[PDB]
Amino acid sequence: TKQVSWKLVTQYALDTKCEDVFLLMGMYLNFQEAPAACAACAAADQPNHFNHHEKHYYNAQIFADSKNQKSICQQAVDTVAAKQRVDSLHMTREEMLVERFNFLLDKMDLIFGAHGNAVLEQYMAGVAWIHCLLPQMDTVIYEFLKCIVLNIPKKRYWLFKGPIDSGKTTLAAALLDLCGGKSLNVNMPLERLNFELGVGIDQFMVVFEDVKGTGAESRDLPSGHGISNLDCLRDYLDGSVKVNLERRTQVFPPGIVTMNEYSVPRTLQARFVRQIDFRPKAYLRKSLSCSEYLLEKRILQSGMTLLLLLIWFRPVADFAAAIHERIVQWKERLDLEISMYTFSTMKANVGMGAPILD
Amino acid sequence: TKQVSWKLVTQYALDTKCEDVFLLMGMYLNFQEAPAACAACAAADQPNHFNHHEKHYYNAQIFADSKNQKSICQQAVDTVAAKQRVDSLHMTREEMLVERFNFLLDKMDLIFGAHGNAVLEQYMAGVAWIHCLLPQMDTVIYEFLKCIVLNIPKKRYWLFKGPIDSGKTTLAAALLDLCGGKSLNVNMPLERLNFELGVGIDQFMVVFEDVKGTGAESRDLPSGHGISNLDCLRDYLDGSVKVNLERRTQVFPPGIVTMNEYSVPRTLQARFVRQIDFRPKAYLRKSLSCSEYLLEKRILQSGMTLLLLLIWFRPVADFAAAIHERIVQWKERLDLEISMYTFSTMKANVGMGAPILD
Amino acid sequence: TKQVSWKLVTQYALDTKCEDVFLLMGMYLNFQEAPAACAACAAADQPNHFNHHEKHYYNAQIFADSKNQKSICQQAVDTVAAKQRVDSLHMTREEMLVERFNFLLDKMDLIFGAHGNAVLEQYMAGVAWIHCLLPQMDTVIYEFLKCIVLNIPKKRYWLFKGPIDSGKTTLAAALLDLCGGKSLNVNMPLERLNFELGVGIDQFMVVFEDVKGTGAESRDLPSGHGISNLDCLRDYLDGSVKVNLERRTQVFPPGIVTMNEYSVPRTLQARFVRQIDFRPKAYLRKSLSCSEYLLEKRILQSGMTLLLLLIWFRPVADFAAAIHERIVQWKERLDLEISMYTFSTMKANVGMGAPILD
Amino acid sequence: TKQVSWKLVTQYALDTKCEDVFLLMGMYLNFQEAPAACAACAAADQPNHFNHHEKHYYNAQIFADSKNQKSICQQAVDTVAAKQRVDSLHMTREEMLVERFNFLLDKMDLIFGAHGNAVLEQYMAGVAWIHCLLPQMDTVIYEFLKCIVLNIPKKRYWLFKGPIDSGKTTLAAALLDLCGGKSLNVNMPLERLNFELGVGIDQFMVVFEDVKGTGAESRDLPSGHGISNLDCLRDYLDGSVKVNLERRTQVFPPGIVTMNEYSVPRTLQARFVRQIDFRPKAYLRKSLSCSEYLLEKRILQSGMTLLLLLIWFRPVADFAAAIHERIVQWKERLDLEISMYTFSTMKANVGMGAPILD
Amino acid sequence: TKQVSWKLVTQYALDTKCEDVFLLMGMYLNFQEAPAACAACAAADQPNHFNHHEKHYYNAQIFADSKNQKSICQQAVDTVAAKQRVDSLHMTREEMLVERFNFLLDKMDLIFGAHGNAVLEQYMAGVAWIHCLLPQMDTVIYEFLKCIVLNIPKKRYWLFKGPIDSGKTTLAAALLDLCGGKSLNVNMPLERLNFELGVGIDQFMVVFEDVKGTGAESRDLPSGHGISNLDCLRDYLDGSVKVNLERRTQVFPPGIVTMNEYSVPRTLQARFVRQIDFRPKAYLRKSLSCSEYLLEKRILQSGMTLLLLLIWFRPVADFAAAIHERIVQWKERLDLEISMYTFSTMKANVGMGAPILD
Ligand SMILES: [Zn+2]
Ligand SMILES: [Zn+2]
Ligand SMILES: [Zn+2]
Ligand SMILES: [Zn+2]
Ligand SMILES: [Zn+2]
Repeated sequence: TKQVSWKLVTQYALDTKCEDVFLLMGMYLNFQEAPAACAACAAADQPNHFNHHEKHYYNAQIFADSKNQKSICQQAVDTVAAKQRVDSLHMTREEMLVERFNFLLDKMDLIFGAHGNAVLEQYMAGVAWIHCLLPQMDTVIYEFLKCIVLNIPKKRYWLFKGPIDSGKTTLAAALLDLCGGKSLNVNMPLERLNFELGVGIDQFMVVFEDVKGTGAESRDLPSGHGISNLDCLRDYLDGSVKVNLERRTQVFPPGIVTMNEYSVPRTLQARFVRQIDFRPKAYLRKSLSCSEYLLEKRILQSGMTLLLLLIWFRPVADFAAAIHERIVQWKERLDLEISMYTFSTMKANVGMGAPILD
Repeated sequence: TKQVSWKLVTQYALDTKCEDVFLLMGMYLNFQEAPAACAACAAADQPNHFNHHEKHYYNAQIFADSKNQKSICQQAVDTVAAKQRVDSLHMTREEMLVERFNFLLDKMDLIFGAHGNAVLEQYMAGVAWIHCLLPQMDTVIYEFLKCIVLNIPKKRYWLFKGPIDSGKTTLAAALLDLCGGKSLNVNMPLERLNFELGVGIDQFMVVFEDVKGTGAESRDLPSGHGISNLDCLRDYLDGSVKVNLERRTQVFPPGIVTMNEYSVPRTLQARFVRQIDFRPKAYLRKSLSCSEYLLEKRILQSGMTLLLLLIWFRPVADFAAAIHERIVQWKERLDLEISMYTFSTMKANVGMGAPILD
Repeated sequence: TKQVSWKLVTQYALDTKCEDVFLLMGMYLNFQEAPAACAACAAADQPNHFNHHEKHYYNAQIFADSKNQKSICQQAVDTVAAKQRVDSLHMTREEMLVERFNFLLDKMDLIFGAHGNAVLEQYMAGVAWIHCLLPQMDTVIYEFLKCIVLNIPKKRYWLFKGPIDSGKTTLAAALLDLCGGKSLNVNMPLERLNFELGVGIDQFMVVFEDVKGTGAESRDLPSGHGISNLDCLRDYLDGSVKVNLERRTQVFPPGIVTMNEYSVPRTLQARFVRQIDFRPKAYLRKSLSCSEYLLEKRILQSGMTLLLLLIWFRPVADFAAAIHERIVQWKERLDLEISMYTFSTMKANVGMGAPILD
Repeated sequence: TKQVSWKLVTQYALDTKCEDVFLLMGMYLNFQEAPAACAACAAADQPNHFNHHEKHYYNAQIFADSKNQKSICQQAVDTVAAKQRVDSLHMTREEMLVERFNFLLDKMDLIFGAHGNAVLEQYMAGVAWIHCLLPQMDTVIYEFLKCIVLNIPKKRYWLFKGPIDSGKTTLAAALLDLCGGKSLNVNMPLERLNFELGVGIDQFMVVFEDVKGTGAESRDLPSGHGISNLDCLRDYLDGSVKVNLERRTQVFPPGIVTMNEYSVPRTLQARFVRQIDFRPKAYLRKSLSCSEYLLEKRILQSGMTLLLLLIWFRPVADFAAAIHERIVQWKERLDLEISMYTFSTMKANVGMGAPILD
Repeated sequence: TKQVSWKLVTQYALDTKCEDVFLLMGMYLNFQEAPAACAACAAADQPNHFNHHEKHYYNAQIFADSKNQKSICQQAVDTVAAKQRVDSLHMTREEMLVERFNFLLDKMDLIFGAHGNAVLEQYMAGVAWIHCLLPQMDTVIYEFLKCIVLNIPKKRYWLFKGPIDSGKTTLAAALLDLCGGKSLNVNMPLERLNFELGVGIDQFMVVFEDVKGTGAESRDLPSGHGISNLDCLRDYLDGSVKVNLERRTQVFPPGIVTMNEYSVPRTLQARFVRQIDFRPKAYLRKSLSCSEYLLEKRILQSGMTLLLLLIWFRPVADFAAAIHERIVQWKERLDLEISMYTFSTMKANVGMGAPILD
């Protein structure tokens, strides 16, 4: 009988960075029907399907007849995790960021292309809103990227502080999506903490989202174990040494801590190289209300919006040499749809609390 | 010796959406006797049997001789879960709803057909009672379906509030059955919470049923951790970002929260785009008492009752194009059994607290 | 079909001391392309790749076609752990230290060589700062190494005591990296303690880092279970007998305990042969501020910095005979870059709180 | 292809009493190179290597080519545990002690032989110090051995009571090493107790080391659950019946309980056939300070020191017939190095707090 | 190659009632050397060896060459447990007792035979002491056996109450050994209780040994959860219905509850068909002190002592027909060693607190 090439299944998982055994199994089985009459290839809207169907057709037919499908996929997903282990030790942090940027640019080429449904002007309206959230926003994003790539001990964490609806959660989520990584919850007791801290294994950055303090009930701020927990994770935050994570011995990822207006102990404050305070701006909330596509299409939380922001404001030299050709094609695309004049009109509209797109 | 086709067992599980290894094993073994003398095929009351017996007979005989039955079924059930993973990422939410609607219509074709035991007039009496529970009920159901399909961040949860016997539990259960999904219990301590929150993996919607508050003992309302737990799951409820679920990284499903008349903190209230208050109506309870078939046949909790409601009130254009032919056949079926005149008589009977069917 | 040599995969894991199944898998797969056109071999910056690619090429190609990759790697990683078991019982502690010294010297030959990116003068500036942290620092480091190698019962633990930014954490981390071993956290309750104490299995030394006491809130020192836990581990600290560790029956490793200025009970104090008090020195902090490369390149926490310190101050006879040839080549390398005169200038610069490198 | 003899691997584990799968794997792989050029055989310092290398060479070469090494070793280690099960039920307790005595004498032949590094006069100085710890010490050791071999119900436990540095921990550790067995910690809560009590499975004796009481803080004695726990283990201590141990249904091993000067409840006191009180003796501490080799080489905690003590004081008839030939050779060895005159000088030196060896 | 007969290994486990995989493995390997030169067969002191060596020699040699020894033994031990399942449902309780009696008589034939070391007169002295513990002791033992065999609901538990050294623990242990079964500890909290209650699966009887109450500290009686736990296990004690045990759905075994002089709640008291109060008798303690062999050889806790008691007092008709031939041979053996006259002298000696044997 015919033998399935485990190596070809592995190659597909590697090309698509597949970390889910069931997702790989499902995607591979979907290559078993003739590409000539494939409606999915014809629609050309899922690159992980249409760019691989022809190369994997004959092997996928054999795979459909296999009595050992889960094992084939488990080896393929293990090889992807093995590659991630190698890269976490050999790749420079700049190459890691280039890899994430190429991933976001692939999505961008799809959603804003001939077979996509995203509206580029809507994302650019998102860029304008984000550029109004803080002064020198392109520099704030750029200085954050440099802090994450350089990963300097004791100078690797930023504190985002402010009430709800201040944009702190949105910007931290957008930054996490731009760099790739995980959001953690440290509001649990120390007993459960180590398995949550384990979520940081081989991650480029982390966000300790919505960390809570105590005795702030008189200000209507909920109680939690977060601030105390963080105050006891100086080694995780400092990144001076490798920590023993459980779920690897590695430097805990750098990142962001977001929190409401709680009292920050002197010891925990010393852990942050920077603190950005987010305050409610009526015009930002009003403009967002008038530009519902931003909320509906989850634009403000997107790393593609921050990459678009960076491509709009920064020259080709501000990007690593390996992505120069993609930045050039994207700058040409943005010039066709918006000008510095119309971009400035969008920002004036945000400032007035008016719809961003006229 | 003869070899069992694992692929054919998988196809049967896929066609029947089988997620239970033991159920698949039992159903497949029941195909091993000759279809010509099969009493189950003759009775024609179980489509998952009678539509597959002929196609699976020879393979089922070989399967009966297999020394590896559980493994064959485990691969088949894994392929179904693999397909669900693919669909959760590639299918649009409208296609997901069409899939659930075709599932309910299959059941409807069976129970109200030549080999069924359900009484269509009884279900239509259920439609009349449900249409009396709230004003513009067909619009309330339709606006809910649009909120679940659109899945807009921060505008994805409805709050059903009221005492017991007010119809809040019944309507939330009927809506969950119409969309497909799971009911969750968050009245447990936060330590056990994450495995309950895990029940939401690849689910189209969820219901946090009968969430409890504190200090309402003076109103005879029981104490529980539910309201506090929900107030700490802003990220799960908002659906602005993907959450790390344990039992996948995904947007937590949208849905409903049902609760008795507890105090709702300002922070948790902000999480709900809509709040429907359910109050006891003597006529509704009296009419239900006089129409016992509704309780006995579990009609008021059924998604088939809400689909029948939708088919009765809404034109073919209000349904996705893919189910237009099935809606037409069902509208013709309903016209034969009830008219707008007799439907209005049923509602007047509900309003009087009289039996719905004269 | 061709058969993968499990023995050759094992040999690669043994030569590289590979303890991670996924890392081994990834590294071995990276040998599958022709060495003649290998960019990684051409770059010559990863010895675990370039020194093994030619020897493992044909086997790695066969390994890429294997349906049992994880099993091959699990046996290889088990053989490495088996070797560690044999060595923990048969190797003398001096041979164990020589093994760690040869590991650090391999890294040093790489980072300061033709294909490395480290700056030797920066590390020597680190040596000068460390030599200013305590009087007779080369003797303090040397007397520590003798205490760890001799492993004398009740005379095997040193206590590092002082406030934050006093250099106690940095020096303990640098000593742990020079000897090889693990840092432990005993601030948890006794229930979780035994699995943490298990981290010490086959380890040459341990550091109980940042151990906390109670009732020091009035001095802004956080509360924890550490000091009490240690006071109940007399058998672990004394090393008079073998302890039953869970994760082996062995003598618990010797080491260091670091802590802030808490009260030390008379019983726990008796456990330490030496106590070094670390006090803040403004000039040390100022000099470090002016010499940012030390913080950025994690030089002060490095065992390579302490080995460089030892090679600078101590003659060839102070090192075991087995590494005499490597010490000689390193003394010649250091003489080319620094003199006793310029080294003394660096220390005077530290003393002034000025940049270490002029 | 050549087949590895699993039976020969098992025989090696049986001859060496190997209970560790990884240690067996490592030791067996070390037999794969030619014995003719083996440096380890030439050094003749590890009998578990040099007495087996020639017999296992060809099989070890085949073992190096095996794809199932861990399984081969797991069966070998299971056979050793199987043998221990058989012996625990069929061997008399005298034969069990002879087995332990032959194990200690094997170590003694090695460390004090041509390829050993131990100094016999140092161990004999240890014998002199131990003989000064209590009156009639050779009789105390001999009466203990008889209590452990006879294993009489309710007359099987001795209580060692005294402050720290009184020699109670040292003597209990030395007795445990002379008989073979495990030290247990019962200071934990009853919930974790049963898995600790499980450490006693197939053990010849146990030591409940440093058991703590309550309300002794006013005497600077730490609090713990030990004394209370023991007071509830009358069945374990009495050994009248078999207990259900978890980690077997067996009589819990006899042994020793060591503790500081806590109050012992009347019920727990009744459990001990003997109580030896250890008080600080300045001369013993002073002599030990002047004879540092005892501490450095862990002589006072060694069962070889107590066996040497027994061989020095007791005639050949006091030992089981099966070890008479080994006792004779050891008495001849001791006569060459010490006389009753010089032994008495050593004891006088201990009594003066002077170095034991002049 | 030669094949090991798994069926023959199973037969050996069945003949010896082997429930331990490791013990079976060890015993089977000990059949591999020639029976002609077997010292163990020559000694004739272990029937599980000498009665099976010849029948299992050739198979044991093949077993020594097996690469799957643990699996062979696991199937054999599973077959023994399978047989126990069948017997627990099909055997009458009288047949179960006959099976236990034949097991004790096998041990008796060995220890009191030509190759045994037990002294029958010592056991008969034990019989005399036990016959002095309560009036009509042969009837008390006989009425207990009838209560356990009949297993009548609500009339299946006896309560043994008294201080320590009153003989309650000894007699309950002797009765448990005569019937076969397990001793349980219910002094733990209800959370751990169900796994302890699970120890009763397929057991003929159980003893809840040394059950504790509360608020008896003023009488120097320790506190525990036992009495409260038992008061909540009415269904387990009553045996009216099957209980769901976890570690089977079965009637919980009948048995005994032993306890010190605590207050017994009215509800728990109702659970016991009989209560025997044990009070200290100075003469019994004095006689035991003068007859140390009873304590040393664990005679008073032995089911063989109670069987000997029964054989001495009761005629052949009081025993089941299936063991009549063995009772006759044992009555002839006892008549040779003791008479009714000398037995009465032994009891008079117990009554005087004198040595039992003159
Ligand atoms: Zn396609
Ligand atoms: Zn059929
Ligand atoms: Zn290469
Ligand atoms: Zn050798
Ligand atoms: Zn034999």
